[PDB]
Amino acid sequence: RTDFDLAQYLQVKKGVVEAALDSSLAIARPEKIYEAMRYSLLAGGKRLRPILCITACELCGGDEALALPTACALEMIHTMSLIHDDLPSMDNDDFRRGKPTNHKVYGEDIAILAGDGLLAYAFEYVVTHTPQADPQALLQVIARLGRTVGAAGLVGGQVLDLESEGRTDITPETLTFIHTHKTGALLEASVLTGAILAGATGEQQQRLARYAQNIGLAFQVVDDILDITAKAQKATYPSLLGLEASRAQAQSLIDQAIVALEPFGPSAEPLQAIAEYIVA
Amino acid sequence: RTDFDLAQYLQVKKGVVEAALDSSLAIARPEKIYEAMRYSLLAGGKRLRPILCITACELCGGDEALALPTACALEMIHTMSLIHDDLPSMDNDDFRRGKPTNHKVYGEDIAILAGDGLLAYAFEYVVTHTPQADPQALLQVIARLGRTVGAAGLVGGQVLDLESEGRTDITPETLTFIHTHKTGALLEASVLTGAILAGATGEQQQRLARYAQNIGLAFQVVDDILDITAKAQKATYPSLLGLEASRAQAQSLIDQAIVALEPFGPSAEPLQAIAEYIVA
Ligand SMILES: C=C(C)CCOP(=O)(O)OP(=O)(O)O
Ligand SMILES: C=C(C)CCOP(=O)(O)OP(=O)(O)O
Ligand SMILES: [Cl-]
Ligand SMILES: [Cl-]
Ligand SMILES: [Mg+2]
Ligand SMILES: [Mg+2]
Ligand SMILES: [Mg+2]
Ligand SMILES: [Mg+2]
Ligand SMILES: [Mg+2]
Ligand SMILES: [Mg+2]
Ligand SMILES: [Mg+2]
Ligand SMILES: [Mg+2]
Repeated sequence: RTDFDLAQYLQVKKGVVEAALDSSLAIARPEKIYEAMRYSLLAGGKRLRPILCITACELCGGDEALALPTACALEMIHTMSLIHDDLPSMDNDDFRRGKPTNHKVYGEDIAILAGDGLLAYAFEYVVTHTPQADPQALLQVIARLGRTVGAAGLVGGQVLDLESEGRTDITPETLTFIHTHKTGALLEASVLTGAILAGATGEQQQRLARYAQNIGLAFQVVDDILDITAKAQKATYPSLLGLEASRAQAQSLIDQAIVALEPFGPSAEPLQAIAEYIVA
Repeated sequence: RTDFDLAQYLQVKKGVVEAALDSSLAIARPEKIYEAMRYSLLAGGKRLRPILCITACELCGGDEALALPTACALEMIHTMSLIHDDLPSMDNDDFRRGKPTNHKVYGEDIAILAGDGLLAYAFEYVVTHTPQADPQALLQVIARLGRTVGAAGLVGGQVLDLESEGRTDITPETLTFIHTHKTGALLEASVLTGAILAGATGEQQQRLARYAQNIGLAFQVVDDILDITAKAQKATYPSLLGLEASRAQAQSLIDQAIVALEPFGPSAEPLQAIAEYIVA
């Protein structure tokens, strides 16, 4: 094969990642916590975040071997956030991607604990499996991951989302504020941890952060568009802006994400193709 | 003052720690997650783990400035484990150290998320606030903390404890297995992260790990002794061994913890005094 095909590029990275994730949890005593963690971690899905991490690392002159442990850690973090999000105390989903939810399968106590275990393991895994990284770079990755997950990132976003339920004062700005924390921080971490591992400059990181923020929002706008075209109220992009402006804003976010990476040269084409996919 | 007094030694370290913890969480948007985290982190208590970390770091030729960020991270981890332990899905305690429990005060959703935030912040805080550490040492601390919290440590211990409820086959060995994960891993991490920061040898670390494991078990034996002298059934040390053997085993654990540190010379006296306290 001589030409770039996104579907096949992703297929190959998804396989490498799902093999690494499988490897990463050898069942030990107590077997149940490993069964519960494996249930959610190996449940499949797009594996976008690890793939973004590997992709951004390669973009910046790193390789898959350097990025794969961080890539896994990002998926462990993503999975923990899903396990916790599904809980009766939160969304109370009985199903996820056509499969029953962790707490329905093992109980709420085990689900809460499998989430905690995956978050812990993320940090252990990055350090124990990346001895070839520059130590100052790995520590910057650890700092970034801790910042991404907590009050200033993902957990901050979950609280901002809870605070939005049954309110009549949500604006496009406050909805964007929710999404930039809830999902944007982890997408940004996914491309910036890859770049940081490869030794990327502050200037290169700022472009990747713009890309990541814009693809994150674009995903959430398109999602809202698909919802409205297909529990207290919650305002969405189309409910606040109308469908015409929602659609133009999604296109414009994807355009700015693609332009943001143009100065990396053709090495950026895979990340640009991921952005285009969101609006195809 | 010319002589060592444990009560005053602890008072001084507890003050430095509670000031650092207070400092570590400046309220920002969304204020609620910072209020919820601060509620549990600043609720007081013995601050044993941070104090052990600072103490073991000083024992090994480090200082309080080197250890304080890790010391805080250990208390953040401890607090997260308490917030999660108290949840309706777990122990369902409405109170803790005479104060209402995080989920009663903010809700289960916020409590779950404040726990996640504190666990995340632990890792961020260690890296961002310890630039003077040797980078390979800090990464070993991060690895140790991730390993301590997860399936092989604290979360493993919580699952082993859940698995013990209403069983008739618990032995002193299986009760010890629960406690070495549930509390022993984090006490061990508390003295080993301090020692690792100060550049301690593998040989010195092994003595500190023996000390930490023995003071951890001694605490749990004495606790069971005090319970039985003062929900499905749960076997305890006195219910399995009798009170005479329980008491001899607590004394013997404390003796082995003190002997384990004798080869450090008099620098070990503070850690030895902490051990003696457990049985006084
Ligand atoms: C923080 C994250 C990404 C957890 C899932 O958030 P959502 O609430 O958007 O997910 P669904 O329940 O809609 O699947
Ligand atoms: C893992 C830890 C240390 C959480 C508290 O455990 P416990 O179940 O022993 O604590 P209490 O509810 O008895 O306070
Ligand atoms: Cl460039
Ligand atoms: Cl020595
Ligand atoms: Mg949800
Ligand atoms: Mg959900
Ligand atoms: Mg939406
Ligand atoms: Mg181009
Ligand atoms: Mg308990
Ligand atoms: Mg409890
Ligand atoms: Mg007990
Ligand atoms: Mg002595």
